[PDB]
Amino acid sequence: EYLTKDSFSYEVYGIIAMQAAYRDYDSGDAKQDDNLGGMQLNNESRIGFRGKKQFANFEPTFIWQIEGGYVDPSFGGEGAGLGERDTFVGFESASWGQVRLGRVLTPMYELVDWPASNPGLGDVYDWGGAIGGAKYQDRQSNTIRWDSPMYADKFSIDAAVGAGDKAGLGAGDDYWGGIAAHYKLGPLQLDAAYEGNRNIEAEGQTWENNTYLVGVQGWFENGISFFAQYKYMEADASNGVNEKQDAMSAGLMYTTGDWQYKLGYAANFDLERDGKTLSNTSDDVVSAQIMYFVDPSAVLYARARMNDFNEGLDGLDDAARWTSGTNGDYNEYSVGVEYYF
Amino acid sequence: EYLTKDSFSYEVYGIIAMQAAYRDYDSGDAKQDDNLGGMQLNNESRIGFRGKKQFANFEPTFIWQIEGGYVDPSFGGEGAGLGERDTFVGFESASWGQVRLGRVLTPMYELVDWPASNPGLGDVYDWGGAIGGAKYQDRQSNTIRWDSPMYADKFSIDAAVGAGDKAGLGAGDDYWGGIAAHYKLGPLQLDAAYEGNRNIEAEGQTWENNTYLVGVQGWFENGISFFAQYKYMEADASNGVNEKQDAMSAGLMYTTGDWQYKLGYAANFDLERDGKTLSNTSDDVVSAQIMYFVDPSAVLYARARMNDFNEGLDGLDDAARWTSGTNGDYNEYSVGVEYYF
Amino acid sequence: EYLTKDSFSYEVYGIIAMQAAYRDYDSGDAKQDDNLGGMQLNNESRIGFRGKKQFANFEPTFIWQIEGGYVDPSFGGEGAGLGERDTFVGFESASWGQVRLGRVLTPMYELVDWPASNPGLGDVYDWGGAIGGAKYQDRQSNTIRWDSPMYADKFSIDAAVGAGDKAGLGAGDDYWGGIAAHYKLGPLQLDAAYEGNRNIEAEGQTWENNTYLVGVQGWFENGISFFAQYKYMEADASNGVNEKQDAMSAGLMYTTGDWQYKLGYAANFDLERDGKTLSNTSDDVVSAQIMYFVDPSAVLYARARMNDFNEGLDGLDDAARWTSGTNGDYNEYSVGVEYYF
Repeated sequence: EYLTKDSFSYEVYGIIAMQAAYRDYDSGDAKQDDNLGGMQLNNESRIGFRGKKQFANFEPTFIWQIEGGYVDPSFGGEGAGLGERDTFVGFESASWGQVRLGRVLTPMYELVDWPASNPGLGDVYDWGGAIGGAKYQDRQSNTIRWDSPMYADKFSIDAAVGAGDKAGLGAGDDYWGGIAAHYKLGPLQLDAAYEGNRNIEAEGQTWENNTYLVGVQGWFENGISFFAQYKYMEADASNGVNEKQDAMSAGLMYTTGDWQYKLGYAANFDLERDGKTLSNTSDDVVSAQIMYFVDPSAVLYARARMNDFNEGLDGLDDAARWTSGTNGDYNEYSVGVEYYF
Repeated sequence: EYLTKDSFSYEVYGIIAMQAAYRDYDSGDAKQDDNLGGMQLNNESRIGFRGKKQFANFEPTFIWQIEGGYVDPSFGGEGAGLGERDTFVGFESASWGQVRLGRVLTPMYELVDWPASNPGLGDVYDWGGAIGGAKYQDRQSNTIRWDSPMYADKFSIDAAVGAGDKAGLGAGDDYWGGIAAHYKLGPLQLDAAYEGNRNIEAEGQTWENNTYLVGVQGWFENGISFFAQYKYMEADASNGVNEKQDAMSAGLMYTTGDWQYKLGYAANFDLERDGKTLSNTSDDVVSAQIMYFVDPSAVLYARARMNDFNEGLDGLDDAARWTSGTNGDYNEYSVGVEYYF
Repeated sequence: EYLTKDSFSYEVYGIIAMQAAYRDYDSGDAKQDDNLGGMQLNNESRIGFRGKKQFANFEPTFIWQIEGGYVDPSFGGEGAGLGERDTFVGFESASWGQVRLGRVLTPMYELVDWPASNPGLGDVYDWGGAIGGAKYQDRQSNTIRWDSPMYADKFSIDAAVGAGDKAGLGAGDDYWGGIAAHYKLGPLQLDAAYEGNRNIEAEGQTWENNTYLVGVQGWFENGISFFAQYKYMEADASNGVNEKQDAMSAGLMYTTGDWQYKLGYAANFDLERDGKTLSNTSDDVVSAQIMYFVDPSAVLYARARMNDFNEGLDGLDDAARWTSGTNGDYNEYSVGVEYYF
């Protein structure tokens, strides 16, 4: 009558995550600075569910997972639903790897975010950017996504296509596709990825976007580790207009006993529209962090960082293009905790 | 202190369900056709919770359940909450069956939807219809519902009443009740059901609605199976106006080893307002489907279907009445998967 | 190979709760009376998750929990998310007690609500009130909160500070802090609590608020129990204006075998603005209830009550201040059930 792991058809998994996070804004509205600014909590804890199933008439193993969103972020109300995060189904054989339908990370985004949005670099390197149309999607519903196996312990591919933000609501024909690749090499790992976005409606124009990324990551027998990337973003409006913007992000780490120190930098460079540059569309961030390996399963950290954002641009409709900078330059000290089970 | 089934006071249950689904619209706006049209995923996976409890001072066994909504449907955003689907409490004795309070299916709806909205027929036979007021509720909050036992292996009753869509928000005095019945007979099963809806506010008129259904269902020793129904809908405005509309839905099936083939048809007939018919308020759908019994616990399927919808009508306020047809005629090929645990 | 309690890193806990609840409104719009009025179900069931963790490098035990909102209340739509209720992380040592970051009850609110909003008294004693600004927060995101241990079996402190309703969305600089205290004494328990609220934006003024509470609670060897409180609320606008309002709430109980009878009363008194009283800003409620201890884990109850609310006031902008009375005087009979696991 007792239970085993085999009694259940699902696993609960969770990621408990809290960050007390103080911000000092410097947008040059003294008022706006206090709203945005100050301390908040940022609970990005969440729960999920997943399981396998060996169907009796299909050798590829069935897989499914349903992850809840963040329960009470900062700048946010409480509560969140099941499947705001990685929710999907799929299959897996050892020979061809796996494929997932639904709501996953794009293969481009998985690198933009990790390792290269950590820590605090997201504002600039993730959704920061001044480019038109859509540089890439991130987590996206309506996606199919192949993850190849590790070919001869070195080479891996992340391939995916899916529907757009609008089209998954039947309010557009926006689509996209993307591919990434990863080459393990001694202590290195080479990352390259791509993602084209088509029929994007924005500023009263249709946009095709293309984004390319190269980067590298190292882990060394002595405790030094690092990551670095260059991202390039093109885009083209249906009225002829071209835009270009490139960025980067870099991270240096020292690890020692139960500790890890981390400096990160990232930046988008001035933006080009039709050969002419747009002065002060630069963004950058510097960041620093101490982290403590408080349990095999958890970490504490303390963190400071500084965003200096762009001084703004119009989109193609003669009206301000929203950027991770429209709220304004801010800095931010935070302590936090994270627990995996 | 190992665990058993008896260690827990709840059960997690899930229904994992994914459907890649391509649509070709033919509304005669070329633009509108692309938005709506195209492929989308349709994750209707969800999770729930439920348990019994034998209260020491009450012989009837306590029952409760909380089912999450669909996590990332088509034409929809991601995420969903606990108790968007069948959420309730109740009790049960073998002599009188069970009763449930909260959010359940109406006894009418349980038949409209099953078997007779499957497969793809829902657009027409479920929420499709041109009639005024409210034909029936479906899943409804604020409901009490009795499910009688199987009297002498043949006769069963589904009985229920509850509050309206408005009244459960304290913005109305809408109410309703409904009853169904089921008679098992050799290889057949006779279904009849009813549902009256009162004080419904709509088109600046209060409406009383009455809807009646008869149908049948057969399973044969040789692998043929089928279902058929006629649904009749009356409604009456508080300004005198009458409306009538009838429908039907039929399903033929062949099953064989691990396979099941399925043709379905359904249709609402032109609508009558005060004796005069409204030409082209007809809707129909034809649908076909192969399904494969991929595990005791799961099925794969492939499916095609064609909706031809009504060409539109006004409500009693001289302004378009919304119908499952306002977006327009479309067809749709889909593959999907479904897993129960 | 089997599982134990120690196999999991989380616990599922739930509170299943249903209340059929009929209301007869008497606002003197005959229409309004029916909308609001009538029966509804009130499912306040919900689910949560929580767990401890003994980090290898930190003696204080890690604690976390994530509680879902109410699944289908009355006057409400269905569904709710994970972490609409008490969601947090924290730590605990026996010497200093515990601390929690996130979304918790304020230390003031925990007493306002319990024991002194039960049963039905909430309308008047919880969010009822006519005072300006914000008397107190209740459940609040972005809060840190210390719960001291029980010092020498008598003395306990609940201390907390957090951000405002706006500021947790970066749309304000509202903050607050609060402290309660509890002295066990023979069969009594003395409660006192406090909560100041700062920079509250409302009626085109900034408000500082201060709210003070004293109360008492008794349990007697013979089956009688009771509670009582007096709550005092000051507030001060940034345009000079002062307001004052005091309230109370009292509860008498007899318990016997498996039964408990309960009379409750509560009331807010007329409100003072700048020394002058606002006639008929009084609110009160009387309530009665029988409850049956149907299982170690659950209760049934039946309940009647009567709210007589204020006849209305303006805020400082010459426009109606919302109160738990704007909808109007109502009474209400209800039966319900509650199950803990």
